[PDB]
Amino acid sequence: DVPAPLTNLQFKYTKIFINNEWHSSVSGKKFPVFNPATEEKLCEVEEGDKEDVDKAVKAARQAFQIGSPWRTMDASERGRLLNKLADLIERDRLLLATMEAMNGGKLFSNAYLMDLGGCIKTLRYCAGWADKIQGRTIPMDGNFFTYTRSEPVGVCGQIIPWNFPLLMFLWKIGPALSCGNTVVVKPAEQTPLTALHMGSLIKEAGFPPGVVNIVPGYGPTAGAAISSHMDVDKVAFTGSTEVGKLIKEAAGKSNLKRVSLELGGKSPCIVFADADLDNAVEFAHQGVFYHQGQCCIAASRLFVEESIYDEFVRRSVERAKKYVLGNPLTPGVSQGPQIDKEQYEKILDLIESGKKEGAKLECGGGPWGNKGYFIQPTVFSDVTDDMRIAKEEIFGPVQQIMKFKSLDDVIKRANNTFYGLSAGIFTNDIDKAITVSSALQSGTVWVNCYSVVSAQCPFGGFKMSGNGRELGEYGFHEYTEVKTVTIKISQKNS
Amino acid sequence: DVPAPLTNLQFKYTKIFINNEWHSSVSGKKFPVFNPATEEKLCEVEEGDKEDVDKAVKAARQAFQIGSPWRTMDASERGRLLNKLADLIERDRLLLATMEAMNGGKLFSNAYLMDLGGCIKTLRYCAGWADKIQGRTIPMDGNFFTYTRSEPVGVCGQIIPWNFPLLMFLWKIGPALSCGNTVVVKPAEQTPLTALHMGSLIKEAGFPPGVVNIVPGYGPTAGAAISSHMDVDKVAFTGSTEVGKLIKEAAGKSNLKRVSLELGGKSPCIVFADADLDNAVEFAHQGVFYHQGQCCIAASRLFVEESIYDEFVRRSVERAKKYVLGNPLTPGVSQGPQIDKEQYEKILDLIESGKKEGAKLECGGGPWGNKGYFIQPTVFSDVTDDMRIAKEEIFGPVQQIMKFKSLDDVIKRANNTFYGLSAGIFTNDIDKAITVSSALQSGTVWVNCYSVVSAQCPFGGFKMSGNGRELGEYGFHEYTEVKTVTIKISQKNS
Amino acid sequence: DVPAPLTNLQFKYTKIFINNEWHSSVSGKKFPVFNPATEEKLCEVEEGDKEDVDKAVKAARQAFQIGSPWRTMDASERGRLLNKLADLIERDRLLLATMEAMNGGKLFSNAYLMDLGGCIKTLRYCAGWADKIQGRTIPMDGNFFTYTRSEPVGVCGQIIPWNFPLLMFLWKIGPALSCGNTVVVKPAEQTPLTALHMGSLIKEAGFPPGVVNIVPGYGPTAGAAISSHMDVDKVAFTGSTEVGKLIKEAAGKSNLKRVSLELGGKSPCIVFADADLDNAVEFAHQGVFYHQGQCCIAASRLFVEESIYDEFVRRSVERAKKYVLGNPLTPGVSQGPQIDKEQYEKILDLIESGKKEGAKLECGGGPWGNKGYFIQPTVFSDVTDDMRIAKEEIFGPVQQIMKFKSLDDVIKRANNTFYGLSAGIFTNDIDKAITVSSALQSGTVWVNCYSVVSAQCPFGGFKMSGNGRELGEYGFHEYTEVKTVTIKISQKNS
Amino acid sequence: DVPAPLTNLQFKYTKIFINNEWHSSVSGKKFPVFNPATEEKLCEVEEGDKEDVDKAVKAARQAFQIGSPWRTMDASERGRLLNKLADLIERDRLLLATMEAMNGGKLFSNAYLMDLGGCIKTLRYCAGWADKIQGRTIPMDGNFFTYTRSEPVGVCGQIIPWNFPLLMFLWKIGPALSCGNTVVVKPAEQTPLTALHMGSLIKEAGFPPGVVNIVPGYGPTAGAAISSHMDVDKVAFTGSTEVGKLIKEAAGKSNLKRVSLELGGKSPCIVFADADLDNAVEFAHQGVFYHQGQCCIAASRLFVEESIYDEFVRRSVERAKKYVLGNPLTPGVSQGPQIDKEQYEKILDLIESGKKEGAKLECGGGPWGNKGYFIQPTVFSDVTDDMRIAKEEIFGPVQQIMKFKSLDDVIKRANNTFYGLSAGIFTNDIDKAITVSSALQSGTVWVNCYSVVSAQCPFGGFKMSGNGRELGEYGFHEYTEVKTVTIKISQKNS
Ligand SMILES: NC(=O)c1ccc[n+]([C@@H]2O[C@H](COP(=O)([O-])OP(=O)(O)OC[C@H]3O[C@@H](n4cnc5c(N)ncnc54)[C@H](O)[C@@H]3O)[C@@H](O)[C@H]2O)c1
Repeated sequence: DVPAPLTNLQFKYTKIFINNEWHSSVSGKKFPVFNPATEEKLCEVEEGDKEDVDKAVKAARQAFQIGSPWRTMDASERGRLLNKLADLIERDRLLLATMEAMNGGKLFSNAYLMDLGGCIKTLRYCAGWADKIQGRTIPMDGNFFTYTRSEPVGVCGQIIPWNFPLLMFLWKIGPALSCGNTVVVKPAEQTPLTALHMGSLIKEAGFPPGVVNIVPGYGPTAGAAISSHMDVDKVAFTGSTEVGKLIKEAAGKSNLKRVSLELGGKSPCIVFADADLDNAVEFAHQGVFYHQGQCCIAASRLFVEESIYDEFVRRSVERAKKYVLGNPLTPGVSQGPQIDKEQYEKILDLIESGKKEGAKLECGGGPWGNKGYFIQPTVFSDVTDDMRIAKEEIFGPVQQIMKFKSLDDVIKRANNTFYGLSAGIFTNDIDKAITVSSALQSGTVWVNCYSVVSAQCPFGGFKMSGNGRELGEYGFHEYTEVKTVTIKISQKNS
Repeated sequence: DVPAPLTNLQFKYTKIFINNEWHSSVSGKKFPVFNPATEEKLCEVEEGDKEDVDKAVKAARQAFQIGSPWRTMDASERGRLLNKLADLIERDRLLLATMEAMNGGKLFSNAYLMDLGGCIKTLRYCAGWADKIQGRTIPMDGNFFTYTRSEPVGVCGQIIPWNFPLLMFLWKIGPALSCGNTVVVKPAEQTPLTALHMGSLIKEAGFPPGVVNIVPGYGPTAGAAISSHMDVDKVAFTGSTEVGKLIKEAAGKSNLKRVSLELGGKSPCIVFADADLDNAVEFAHQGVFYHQGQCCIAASRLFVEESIYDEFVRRSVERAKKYVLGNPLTPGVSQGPQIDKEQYEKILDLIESGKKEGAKLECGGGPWGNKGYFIQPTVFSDVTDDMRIAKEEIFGPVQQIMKFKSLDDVIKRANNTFYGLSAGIFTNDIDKAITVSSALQSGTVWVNCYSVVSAQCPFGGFKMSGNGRELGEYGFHEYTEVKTVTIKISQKNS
Repeated sequence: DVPAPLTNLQFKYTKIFINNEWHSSVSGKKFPVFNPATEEKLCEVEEGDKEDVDKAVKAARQAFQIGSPWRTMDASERGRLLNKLADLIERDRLLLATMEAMNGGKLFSNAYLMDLGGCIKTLRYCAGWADKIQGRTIPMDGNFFTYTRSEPVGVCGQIIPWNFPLLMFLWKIGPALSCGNTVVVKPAEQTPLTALHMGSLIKEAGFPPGVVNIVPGYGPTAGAAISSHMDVDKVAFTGSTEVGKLIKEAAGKSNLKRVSLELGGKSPCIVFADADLDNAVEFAHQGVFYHQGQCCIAASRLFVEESIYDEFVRRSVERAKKYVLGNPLTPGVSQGPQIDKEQYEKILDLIESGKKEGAKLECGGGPWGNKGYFIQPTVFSDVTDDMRIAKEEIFGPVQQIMKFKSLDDVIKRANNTFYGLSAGIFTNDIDKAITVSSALQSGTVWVNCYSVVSAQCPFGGFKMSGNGRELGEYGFHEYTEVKTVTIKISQKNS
Repeated sequence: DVPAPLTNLQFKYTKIFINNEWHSSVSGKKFPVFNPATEEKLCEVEEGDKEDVDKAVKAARQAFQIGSPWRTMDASERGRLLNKLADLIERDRLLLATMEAMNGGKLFSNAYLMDLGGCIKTLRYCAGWADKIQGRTIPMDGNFFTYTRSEPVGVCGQIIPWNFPLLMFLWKIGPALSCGNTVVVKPAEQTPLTALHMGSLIKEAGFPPGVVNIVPGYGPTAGAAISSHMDVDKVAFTGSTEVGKLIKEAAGKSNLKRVSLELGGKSPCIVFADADLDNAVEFAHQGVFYHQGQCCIAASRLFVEESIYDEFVRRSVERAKKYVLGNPLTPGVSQGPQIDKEQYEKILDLIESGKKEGAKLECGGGPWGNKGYFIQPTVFSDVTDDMRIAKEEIFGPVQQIMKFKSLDDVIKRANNTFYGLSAGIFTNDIDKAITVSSALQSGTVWVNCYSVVSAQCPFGGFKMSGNGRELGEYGFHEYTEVKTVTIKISQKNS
């Protein structure tokens, strides 16, 4: 029961957000923001660059000064503000969902129920942690009194992707602000709109100027200025592993700022013969095709045991033929477009390599329509580990299905990749559930389900799928800087 | 009451330690290890390089495989082994202390009571944490059972400095092994001897082969091979901020391995007029001059309030004249040599700059002796913030004394640096103790004391003085990799 | 800036709250509820007894059954409901404050700003903890998978006092519900009104029937039925140590239910000569006289160092003469009446004993008015430890001032009591602040302040001032029951 | 591979242990200690009573004074002492195991490998926690600095049972001492010998006098003096629920001391048709018969699903016939005697009631031998919930086997008891493993195994099976007393 999407939305927030005020780009330049499904320009946004980032950083630095409103404020007041922001997102839910679907080529019903719902739940979760961030009193040797302070890291630059614009935005600012940090968020050049709208909500909630600064623009420009900035204490990034590498290097060549990364993946999904077949097929299906396959945790490597392999493929191909491509804002459409032309052509090149390397094409395998960047739901069987589509992150509606015999070889193959964001295991065996999930080198491992991500759960990947964890209890520790204070006393007592 | 140092020590362990076996360098090359105080060659050690590192990493990777002895072993057994290693250090305390003093130009009584004592205490502390590393069960949304596993990070490459050879060695392997990791330690080319001896103790304690691999050699060679290795999950480094930068970059250009850094500093030591003057002078003195000023936390910026400034200088110069330079193994000597020629000339160049920039030379200010790299205990007053000796880490027996008037300006000046490892505050005012220590941007802040570092306390710096914390409860989290396991269940209950 | 109190308040909720429905007492009996200041009857409330308690317990037991709405509900939804209840208290803030002031003889401005403000803040704090109550995964010996569940304790009977009716009510249900427990609250017979009003707000917020059951009535009847009930898993009590004893015994003679107690006190307040005199006098004043001295943490033993003793007494008597007794609802009145006649006569008898035992009467020392139970702000100097007013909890506007010479004897005297709820220390000496507070046997120790109680802080007393802690992180653990689940697995891995 | 037990053991420690010195009972009286298997007197021990307890408490109080050796000592030194005590138990392992088997009628091989092994592991676990007991720094509202201290509870009286003498002894003193408490242990009158021997080991390890005081004697005398003592801050008890009630009452009538209880049980063991039958039969067998059925967690209610019921009973009767009764010190004997005559006659009366109420006698059902208190391994099938042997704790080699059909009714029946110490679930179904264990009201729930208790796991029961948890992280919090210290500061910063 989702309301009707808005049609005539007029855009209001298109500028750079610094100190709760709207600024034009120092350069004067602007960049176009389009609708993925129709290719028509939604509006133009100020093009932030290095000089715009420098202004944002100084504002964030000033807001983090000892004695400033944001730092003397009660931790509980910090939580109340986050909850108030969630209230404003709840109010503007329809507008944000429509805007999100329009700019991101995202299905509206999902944007309204899933994305916006997660946005609200994440903020409310973060709100609760604010006055619960605690330090320790340590019984060290000698006559001393020692305690620690879980202080904020400081000025946090946060660079986010285009697949879940608003959600990624709140995933970053939620924990950061809950801990007392000041941020400089740089949204993807493809989807800055919902992020900019949040600026007005952040100002309306009552957050002190400089606590949240938003600088729209491109990556090599505004993003790089953040990663290499000498006054940014930490950079949080979510996107391609290729850029993630550049971020960590930039951090090293400059200020040695803390770095947290959430990169892509090539998540394996192992289905054993003793598993519930129906359950496995549906979860494995959604696991790869959700949001036109543009998910970090996409189950791009589906390992199925020989005895149930042929059958599993039949249902997978069957299930993949039940899609209606079109405008994500139009009722009935069950699959929208890819974000842009670059992404669209990347998926086609990979599909083509799959064909050329002997992969068995079951579904689609080509483009669709003449307006927008659509791709037919593609399925490939008899996919081998050495294949290009089995190694590289496609980030498109393309499913890979492999065959396995032994428990040991399938685990080895599942772990043979530089990625390790997530994985799925389907079995009704208690032992395989526990031991196999312990053996897989992935940040999150789902058993008899998939894609289940929650606010109270830490999320991140092993190996090259990222550094650190987000959300949950552990995620909040990534946004604090520990300080040990040791005081000499006459005589200590237990 | 310290025993007499050994004289004829014969060296036994000079090879590369891989899989509990001793290997010659693949290249065949060896490098000389000298005695800082006399300049005479102690012996020669195998020169490890990239090919030697590759062997060590594969051994560490093999020891970390699912089902291997080290990973199936009880966490409690892991602690018992660490305690057994401490027992062996306790037994070989005299040998290790003598060897440490000889190779590092370190005063024997200190090496025996302080360094070796800290070595034992650190291992015993780590031992206790082993079976106490726990995960969580998270009450997430929906019908799911979710729990986390605090798994080891994996293969950890650890690069350590020459100022506290054995202590740095155990500071790294202690937490790592306590958590279940396998390591590849690369000691400083100047001081590999005590580290190599530990190899025999690690094998004798009963640790499975491959758990600890030690590869002596140079930095740009063996060290760089570790930081850029594609199969190393994490690199832990302690040394210069210059190399720290290279480490983080290498980690980015290659595998995106986790990085923890403990770099130098320029620790400010603020003394207010209301402080206990005697206490302040002694702590501030030891804080800069300990181990010939070769400490990461050296209080190289002593800010004293005007009203007590002149008097403080007098006592400081007075105290600095009570030193006997000479062989650290000879009774009566209260100050040994610097590690090598490079370090010695770095200190002289900085002393010289202090003279040329108008700093007031109170003590020494020049070299000493003809055998070894000794330097006279130097003291400078009327030092200004812009001075080279007030900005760069000297790492030599050179003290800087500054003057301050206001509480706000002194805090600003204390924080105006890219460093932030530690700081000291001397005052009898409850409010300044708490508020000023909260305002200083340093990892550890001592009040009415200094240099007090303990095993149960997390240690690391803000800004460019490092990433992450070592030891203590927080330090052990830096050696784990969190995994979230979500299981679909029929119905959840609180 | 507090709004004008309501005058004609008509009462609506006067029945027993069970399963979100209003019930008449099974016996048919009712009991009168009066206004402390005027002695006039506000209304009549159903007199709950054992049979009414049995109905409430069965309702709470049914709401706690596996599979019931309250137990399958998301922990986050549990938090959202608590925040919604706080929203309803915010809305009915004027009504609750007026009603509280009328029924409790409590000053309106305080009831509106302090009591109701604390009510809201406590609920919001509890709300945040709901989905953050986590268990552990334990690396035990052998091949097993072990994790714990922090389950709710179950049916919690909560008996509260009359001095802070609404606040005590939320202090109990907040943590309990946040953790998933079902409760049976039994408010003081003198002040059931605001608690009953909360019933309607609890039903309106959306809490499942049976989660909160409120049974007004007397102590030896309804209260005793709760403490000795065979199906109540835990009893939380706040009141006199005399009844606390009976509660623990009842728990032993019956079901061996968990017991938490927050009893009275005789809180010492030590003022050293080096302390800020003004600060000390004001805090020490409010510490004893707040809410007509009817506070658990009342600083009923003020130890002042000889050198500043005479001067301290002058200001204390001076400050105590600035009060206007009258109706707590009338502007200008700075001191309301005692709760009832029993309490009034208890305070007089103690005041009389103070005079008879040689205590130096500085202020009042007698009753006031003819309508209501008022008492003149009394102050006594030269009070000795053996005096009755220096040993027993007065719970009235009566301050005791003592003299001390040595640091050791004052600590011994401060600890020489069966109480130990709280204490205060006034000094500008860093060492006395830390070491003396460590030496005092009190649950909460304030330094240079007093009466500062917050939601994020655990509160409880040492010795006979109570068992367990309330609020804060530790307080929430008192509302959970740990369960260890050990599963046999083929092979364990770290 | 267990060594031969000792034969001529001469007893040395038979007095009351106070202040590391051996005292005769104030009364002069002594009591005989026998060998359960032969009925011959091993020796005589001083009979401690109230006056002996008063001396022990004063010694423990004196050792806990601020500034005493035990309280100023480093937490790490406290751990080192515990590990040293474990070293001494390791050394005297043969003596303690022999002595334990002789005094407790315990099989020697088990006493040597299981009991003594657990003794050592528990101490080593506790040792590690000592310097890791930490407090918090709380970000409360307003300008204040707040931190907590996890102080020791104080003087802890500990009363232990006769079934696992030495193990219970260390289970109590381990955590207590690790946290800094001083204790007054009162071992069972039937088995004081190994506890008294520990006194010499505690003195030899270097523990300060008064830290551990041991007062042998009877329950209504020495034990009751501890539970009702006015200067004991906490009483820890393990034994019958009947005495547990008296302990909690005594605590209420006197000082309101904290109380922790570990009482008996009637642990249900549910076996579903889909479980591994062999595994289930063996675990369930050891679960009831271990140590002649004298275990708190004995699986005295074995629920087996109808479809596999008859078959399960055959194997259970089969397995129960493979026992050789005799002296626990003699090779080949696989079942020793009950502790004494009282216990022996309690088991017979229950066996008899089983016969009279229609239970189907499969095995034994009567006594054995003429020297000692032996009983034949008894098994009963077709046992109904209303039967006396299905409700009361037998504490003898008697197994009850029931039949069940539905998942819901079996859980209801498993929970229909005032006990709730532990439970066992056998099934290969992932869902039943998780959901059923969540639904059972027992402190510990084993899946596909049983009797697996470890040091790093918290242990305690729901309902009348006890209060609080022992061992593990949570268990150590039961041995601390939280203190909140709030300091007023000029301005707070996050
Ligand atoms: N933080 C500390 O405790 C500490 C310790 C030693 C040195 N320093 C500082 O650094 C200055 C110079 O000392 P240094 O050159 O011996 O220190 P360094 O940082 O070069 O040496 C530390 C360690 O890192 C290795 N290393 C060096 N080059 C490397 C490279 N390219 N890649 C990977 N690893 C490499 C070394 O071989 C050694 O094991 C000093 O004057 C002082 O300021 C600080």
